[PDB]
Amino acid sequence: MLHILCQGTPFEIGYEHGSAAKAVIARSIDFAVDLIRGKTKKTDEELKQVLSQLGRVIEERWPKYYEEIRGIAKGAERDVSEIVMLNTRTEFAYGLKAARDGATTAYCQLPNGALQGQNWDFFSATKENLIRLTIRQAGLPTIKFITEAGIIGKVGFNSAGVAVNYNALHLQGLRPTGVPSHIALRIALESTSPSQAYDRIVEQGGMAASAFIMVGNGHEAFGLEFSPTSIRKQVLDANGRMVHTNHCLLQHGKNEKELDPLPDSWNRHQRMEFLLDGFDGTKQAFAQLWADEDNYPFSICRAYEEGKSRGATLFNIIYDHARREATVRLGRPTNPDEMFVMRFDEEDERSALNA
Repeated sequence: MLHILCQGTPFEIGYEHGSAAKAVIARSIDFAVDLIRGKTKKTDEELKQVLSQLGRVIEERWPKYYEEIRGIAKGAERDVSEIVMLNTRTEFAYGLKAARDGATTAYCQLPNGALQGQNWDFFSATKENLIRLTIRQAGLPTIKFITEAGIIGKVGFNSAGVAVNYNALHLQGLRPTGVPSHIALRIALESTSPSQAYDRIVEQGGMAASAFIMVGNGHEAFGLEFSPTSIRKQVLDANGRMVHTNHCLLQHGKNEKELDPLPDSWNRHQRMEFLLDGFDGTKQAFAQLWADEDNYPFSICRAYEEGKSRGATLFNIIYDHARREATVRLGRPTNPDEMFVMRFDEEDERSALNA
């Protein structure tokens, strides 16, 4: 997997990302455009105007992130609107049920160190577009995360021990001026604790669309299920565990409307809770949970099967909170394409201290 080290000003950070991942970003864009063009009544000219509006929101509200987005655009030799599109896919593609990703996520508090992880499931064509970034910003935690190339915030952890997971969620509502989900992910990745991540997401005063984010360290963790009109917090159960898939578990008002997750969202949730019931606590057993194939191909370790299942598990990440290490498996955990461990070095820590 391409690993890009980004440092300096927001623009310089974006430029390094765009330059180093130039060919990959071209593929990300072409795939995203194919995904949308196959489902909409609107012209490209109209859609470009929508992207212009979304870009202006980011420019006004989060200028540092917009500068990074401009940097990505310049380095990748693409239009700013194309990079905005990548970063607002959920919001931009609002109301296209075939365009949906999936996930299974879990946190377990344990006496020798908490474990947290997820599988992320989508079309296999995006797997080759997954990259990882190390971002150093003076006075902020250093961040290491896995993303589709061109996106500024996704799934990963930071030098302060904050680890973030993402699951698609399908509550109705779109607020074009609210915070985009991948912007919220970057906000969380820049925070020094889960408490701070919660506060800083709530500080934005409302979400643009619907998703679920889990934020955890060794000490505390929460999940957030949200729409533009609801932000509810999931907490550890009596067994010290959290499990989330792609449907609402929390008590949102009856005015909130869930838009048809797949039946397997429930099956995977029930299955993971069952597996955790018999889980012995070891890192080795934790890793194996993610390879579960009950209800294949719609299993926790999801498989492509033409005519049944369009997507597959494209990566797995496990955060070892005790050691501040993230183990990544590319592809399906049953037979990974590659495996590596991300760790922060003393230079990563020097940036975070502004030393």
